[PDB]
Amino acid sequence: KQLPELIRMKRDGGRLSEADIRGFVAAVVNGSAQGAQIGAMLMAIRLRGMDLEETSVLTQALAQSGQQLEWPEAWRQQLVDKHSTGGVGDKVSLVLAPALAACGCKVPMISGRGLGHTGGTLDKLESIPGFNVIQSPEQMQVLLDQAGCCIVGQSEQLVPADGILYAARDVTATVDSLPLITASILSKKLVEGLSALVVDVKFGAGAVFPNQEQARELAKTLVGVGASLGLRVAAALTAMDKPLGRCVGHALEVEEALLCMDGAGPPDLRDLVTTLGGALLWLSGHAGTQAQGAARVAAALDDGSALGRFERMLAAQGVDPGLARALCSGSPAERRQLLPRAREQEELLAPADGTVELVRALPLALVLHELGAGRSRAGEPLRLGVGAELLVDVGQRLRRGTPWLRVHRDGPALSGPQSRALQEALVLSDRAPFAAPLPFAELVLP
Amino acid sequence: KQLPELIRMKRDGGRLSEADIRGFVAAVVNGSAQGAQIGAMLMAIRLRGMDLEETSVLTQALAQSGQQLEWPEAWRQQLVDKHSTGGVGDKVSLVLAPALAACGCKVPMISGRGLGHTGGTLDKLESIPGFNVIQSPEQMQVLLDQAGCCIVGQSEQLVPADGILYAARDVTATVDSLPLITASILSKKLVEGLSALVVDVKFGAGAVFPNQEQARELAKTLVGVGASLGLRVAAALTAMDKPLGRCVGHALEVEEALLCMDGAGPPDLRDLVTTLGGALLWLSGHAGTQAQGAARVAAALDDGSALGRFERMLAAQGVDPGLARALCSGSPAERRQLLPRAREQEELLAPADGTVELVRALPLALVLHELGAGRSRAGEPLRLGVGAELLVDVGQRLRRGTPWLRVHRDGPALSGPQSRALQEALVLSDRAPFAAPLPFAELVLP
Ligand SMILES: Cc1c[nH]c(=O)[nH]c1=O
Ligand SMILES: Cc1c[nH]c(=O)[nH]c1=O
Repeated sequence: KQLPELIRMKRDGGRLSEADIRGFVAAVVNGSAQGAQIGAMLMAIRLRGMDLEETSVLTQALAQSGQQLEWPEAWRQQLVDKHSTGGVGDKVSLVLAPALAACGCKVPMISGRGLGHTGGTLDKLESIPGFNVIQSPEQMQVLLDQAGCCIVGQSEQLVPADGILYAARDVTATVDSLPLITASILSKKLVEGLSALVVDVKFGAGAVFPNQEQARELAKTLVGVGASLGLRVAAALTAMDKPLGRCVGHALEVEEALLCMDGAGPPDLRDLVTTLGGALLWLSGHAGTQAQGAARVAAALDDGSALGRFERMLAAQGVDPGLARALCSGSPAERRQLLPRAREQEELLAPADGTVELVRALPLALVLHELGAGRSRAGEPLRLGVGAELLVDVGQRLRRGTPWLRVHRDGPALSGPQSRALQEALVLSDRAPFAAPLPFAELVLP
Repeated sequence: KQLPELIRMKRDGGRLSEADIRGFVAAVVNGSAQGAQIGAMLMAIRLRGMDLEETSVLTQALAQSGQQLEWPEAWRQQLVDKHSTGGVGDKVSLVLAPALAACGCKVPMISGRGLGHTGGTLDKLESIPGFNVIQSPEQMQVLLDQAGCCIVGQSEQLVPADGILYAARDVTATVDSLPLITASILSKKLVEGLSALVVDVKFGAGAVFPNQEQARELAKTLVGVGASLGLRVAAALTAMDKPLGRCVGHALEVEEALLCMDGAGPPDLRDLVTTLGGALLWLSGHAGTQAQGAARVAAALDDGSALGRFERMLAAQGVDPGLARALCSGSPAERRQLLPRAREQEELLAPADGTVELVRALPLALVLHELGAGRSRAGEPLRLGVGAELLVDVGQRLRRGTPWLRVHRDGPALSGPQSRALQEALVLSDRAPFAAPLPFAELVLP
């Protein structure tokens, strides 16, 4: 079947055969599938869905569209990874990859760019001058040899079909598809040759699933399809009454990740890194319990070894050694200097007295997207200095006129609608001040 | 709003504002809308639909995406056109444009290429060496001055937004959309500045919507939106289960068109040319009744004047004068020599005794599409010599082993599936032989 008939089948709510799916994926890889045919297929899938068998075949076809990664036998047990479905201000991966390398693991992370109103690890890393996200299978061997970790993107050799579709999904309103997400995440992790995978599936607005049960179905699908494809997968269901940490953006999130690797940073960020890291170390058999693993990851954050591994990864992936060292050993203020900065800053002030009940992630994601932190079309460059910093904690009592959000923007102003959208993100109440709740994190186990 | 937001709105079954539609159309024209975004919007519209107001605004936006055609005042009443929704083997337009010119009309026809499994007039004309379908607004003045007619394609000056979307729709299973068809047809006809339009909508196997109710609704929509936009439109709903005439393809359909302008050819082809031409002459006030108009058109087919006008149109649009003359004044055998020929021919024979009840148009269209008469991707060149000739009439009694279909192919030989698909197109029965019924033709008015 040529492309037009395959689209028509799915458009009508028909099931696509193994041959059909593999044919479409082949056409995507070789360029036969034109843009409009990719967008129409994606939308057909988004509106008409796929059953488990279709989803499973799509995952295999995307994985097999490039090369499978092979590693020394001695590494087989050390190979672990973590993936997120997406979360606003989630920079766990920047910290967790080098922290796990410091715990004697190997992390061959194939990651992703932005997707809808959620930022991607690859875009965050590109705020570091010279960082190269495109790395060959053999170069990835060297990186894992040098730093014990790497964070790379899809390319012509690695899951090229996911790269194409992901880039198109971002900008065509086809991100929030269960079969597409499953195939996208799992294809990348399948080619990595892992002993264990943890996938962090978050819910609550901002997220791909504003609802716990919805997200639960995705978590169970990821684990079920994962297992049927030979991979040891666990999911973590996570929720928050705020963005993760204080920084949303790209350069800003690198900065906060560096804070965490200093043994500092916000507690929620550290809690999630240690929780997910420890889950992984337990899952791969490197820790007796999740709690033992979490303490092991925490220790790596505290003794400079995670930071050390991160510096090695940066230099190994194209960052100038002098800059990588200057960035990692530098103070917060020196780091700000080395990374892209937005030309302008403004602070939003608290309209009244109140306890911060919540900082809504979604309105913040949407406004930052429009300011250059997201894409309206594929391949569009980002403004990596753009972002926002939360200046208050959830549960904190604050006075009126106290700054709660600093926005970093390249233009002269927030538009009225975006100024208003950001103001409505701040939820205040009469309640007594309380400790910032640590992220919800329930495991879905193999 | 930006495109992913526009696509998302339509994806969710939401209504797009006038501003939204115009923004999307603008983005298509200037290149801002990438292929994938065009495909996703088209599939969203295909699956979720548009209301009459949306459809009307989309028609206006496509019309206004290029130049409006202006003509001498003296031509205002002479300006007429006919458009089809599609029909396998429908070459009425190749004949009717010059025939109407011969009846003292002006026909500034903006037409189209192939669309799904149905061939387009512009691809048929391109089997004539040197024929240029791209003609500027001022060049069109010259053509109408020289031949009284022209057949041109969408370009950067003429309905560019339709050209883009039409080319995508062809290959993304988004052809059979009521709002997309209405907006596509009417936008082209609106810019021509016509005094009267006839749109030929078919139902039955040969049609875009074989279901009669779908076709009637499309006819009423075209007329209703047309009228509301200032255009005098009529529709002809014609049932047709078999291809029109005997030839399906491109070079082959030019050849059969030339037979009709010879005063010859098959009765169904001539009947439809005279029926639709006379409807038009009546509608524009050039004939007292449809029957008086049809006799007028028939006379132009009989005295060589339609053929004369067609030769002028060919030469004016780039065809070498010596070739145009040699083609028009030439015998059927000489014409075959001048136009592309497939390398190979094979005939399918009658499996038994029987009266031909029917030759199913759809299986024929689908097989010829696969042999190079159609596109699996936009901008793909066609094999213009490929096609098929019906060697029998419907209603004709035939013996077993008598050739009923001649297939002109460039590749190796018909496969098992396509050979079988063509054989099932021939419907035979025990009935007494009967006269080939002439096209059903019901006229829809505002
Ligand atoms: C939602 C999502 C997150 N991460 C991925 O790699 N793919 C996806 O589709
Ligand atoms: C079906 C169809 C026929 N002709 C056109 O110009 N557009 C269409 O969408």
